[PDB]
Amino acid sequence: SGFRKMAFPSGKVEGCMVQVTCGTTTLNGLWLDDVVYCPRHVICTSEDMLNPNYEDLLIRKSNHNFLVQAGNVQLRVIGHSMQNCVLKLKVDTANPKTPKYKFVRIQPGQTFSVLACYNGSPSGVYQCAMRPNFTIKGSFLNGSCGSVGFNIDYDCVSFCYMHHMELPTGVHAGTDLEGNFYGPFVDRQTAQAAGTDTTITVNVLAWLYAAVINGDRWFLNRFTTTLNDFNLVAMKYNYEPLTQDHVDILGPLSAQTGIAVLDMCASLKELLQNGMNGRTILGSALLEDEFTPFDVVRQCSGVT
Amino acid sequence: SGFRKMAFPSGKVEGCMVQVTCGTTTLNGLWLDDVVYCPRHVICTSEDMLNPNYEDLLIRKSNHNFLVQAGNVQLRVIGHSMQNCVLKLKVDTANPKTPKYKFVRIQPGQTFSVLACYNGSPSGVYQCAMRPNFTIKGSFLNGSCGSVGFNIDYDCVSFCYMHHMELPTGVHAGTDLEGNFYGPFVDRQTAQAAGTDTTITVNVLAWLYAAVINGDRWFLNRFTTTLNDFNLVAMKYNYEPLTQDHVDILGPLSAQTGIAVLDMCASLKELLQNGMNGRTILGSALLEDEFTPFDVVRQCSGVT
Ligand SMILES: CS(=O)(=O)NCCc1ccccc1
Ligand SMILES: CS(=O)(=O)NCCc1ccccc1
Ligand SMILES: [Cl-]
Ligand SMILES: [Cl-]
Repeated sequence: SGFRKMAFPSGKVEGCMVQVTCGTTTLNGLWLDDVVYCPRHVICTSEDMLNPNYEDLLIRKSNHNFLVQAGNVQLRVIGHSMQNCVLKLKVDTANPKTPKYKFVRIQPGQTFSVLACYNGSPSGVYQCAMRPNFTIKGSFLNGSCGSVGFNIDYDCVSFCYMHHMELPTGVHAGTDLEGNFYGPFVDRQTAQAAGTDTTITVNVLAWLYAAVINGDRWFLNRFTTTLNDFNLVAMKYNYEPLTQDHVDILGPLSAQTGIAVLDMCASLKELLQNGMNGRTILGSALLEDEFTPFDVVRQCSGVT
Repeated sequence: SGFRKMAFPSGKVEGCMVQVTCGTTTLNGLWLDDVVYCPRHVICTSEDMLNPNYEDLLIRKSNHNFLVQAGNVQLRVIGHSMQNCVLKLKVDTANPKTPKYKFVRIQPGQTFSVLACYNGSPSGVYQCAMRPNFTIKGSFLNGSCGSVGFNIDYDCVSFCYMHHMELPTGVHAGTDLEGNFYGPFVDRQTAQAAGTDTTITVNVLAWLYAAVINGDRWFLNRFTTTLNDFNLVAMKYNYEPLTQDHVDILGPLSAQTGIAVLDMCASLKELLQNGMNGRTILGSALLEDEFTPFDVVRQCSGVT
């Protein structure tokens, strides 16, 4: 029993982290097979970051300008290319610790683990969601750029995020491993406001299911609702609209607890309209939205 | 910027997890050098768990009865001994992935990471505190026994916890790696109630410091207090008493933010007496107590 915000075991990713230095700028890179991936702004001075033309800056950079250190050992750079907002540095040595991996672009609402790194060395691991405004709420200090987000299916690491940026509001923006920003963000020291950080409704519902399973029952009410009625309340409370695709995904949690999805929606509706009245659910005083239905099934079944 | 509940990178510990089977019971063991550590109740049937005499049960167990599997490879058991509530199985092969390690008995209020494991395979990592009643609030299903809690100082893993038990209230009890239970708990299927789960005051204060650093300011008030006045309010709210040792430990956070510890105490006092009024601090609607002062310094400075 018990339900915790849980990250993937990070070992497989720890084995991929390197330090990348280009001039005076040091950040992290991801070493998979014989390629190091890092944010392209490794080539920039803080002065370059105002209006950087990256192709122009990269003309002044050769293979030997990129310093790649894995542990306390230098890697030989034998090729470099820009892909979107990432540099792919080819090195003359395959990472002997390359796990099975995929690059995946996630959707808003999807959760992933972050291995926070400084100088190619892991400091910590935490669980995040891609927010509906394509920001993440991370923990990232200077030097943390190139720290990655990932999911693991048994032995295959799916890399979904690389850290590039803090917005002036202190939320985080980054790319997939093809170097494509989540959301409208660009890697420039310029005005970039996030949109509405709405609540991930399907995730709240999953976590209410996790609560019931784990014995937190008090919020269960006498009501049901419809998707249309629930969505009117969702809109008012800056909750993402619930679709039948979300209902479908919650099916296994519904089946276990014998609580129909629409009934759990009616209990969420009452929680939105009446608040917690100083009560807690799985040790939270607010409705948690960084557990997917898949996360809840995984944790409550014990997949490894 | 940003402040997250962060676990230690788990790789070094993942390299130590094995499966231990004794008869029909499978749980996890920790393989350090040429010793496997596991909960002694590996020898028990659920029928044995009612009033187990462990020395008597262990007479019916030889080296070959303990099945130790590291990955998909069997280890040869060449010796076994009971230490308190743990079995130490000597194996004929040092764990080639043994990190630098210490066994440490932590105090209530101290935080640690848990690598949740099933059949010797890691499922997840999360951050816990030893509660003042010597329980932890974990995420542990059947098969998770022998999952360990740890801190890391650079390259040295300090092992502080091994998982043994769920209490009927669904909170968790276990041992240090010398097999000594935290708190009064025993490894028996019997009546065991936890005491008062008080709030770890020094940890709340640290997290209020983390909040200020990260730009959450709204709760800062116009008041100060004394340890004696604060402690009267603490008592009423089932907060641990604050000592001058706690004040001393918060010194570095006080110095950074130029907020005297007693001033932060006065702001905590007002939060206890007036509530959050529907507001949040570092995305929490309640006062978080699972960050130590050391955790806050580590995360806010970026130790690796
Ligand atoms: C090259 S640096 O040392 O000055 N750091 C870059 C951080 C940054 C990334 C994207 C946009 C704004 C800033
Ligand atoms: C030996 S088992 O399969 O039945 N599981 C033991 C779990 C347990 C541990 C301590 C006290 C009560 C129960
Ligand atoms: Cl950086
Ligand atoms: Cl178990």
